[PDB]
Amino acid sequence: MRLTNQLQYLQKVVLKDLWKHSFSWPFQRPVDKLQLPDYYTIIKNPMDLNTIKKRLENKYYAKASECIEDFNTMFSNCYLYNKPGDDIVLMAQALEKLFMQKLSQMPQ
Repeated sequence: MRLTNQLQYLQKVVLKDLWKHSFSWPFQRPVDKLQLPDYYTIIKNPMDLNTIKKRLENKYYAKASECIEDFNTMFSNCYLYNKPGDDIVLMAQALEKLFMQKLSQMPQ
């Protein structure tokens, strides 16, 4: 179709941009007038931006590709266990477009 640089771009640029986006709150913990069904929709995804942020702070990833797998896990779980029209899905989709744009610009 260098490891420190990749991981540093993922932390300081990619994650930063998602973290600060206005739709990232369903993908963060804690969740801060939310209805209870919607609270469950958010928290039933076992991957979130917090987990990725901590792994990046604590040198958890041996490869940048392992970081990308966590991101995939997060988006994938959203799409799998919610319906295509759902708010959480459309929000995940906008974050995912931002993620893929920024990933595309990562130095190679």
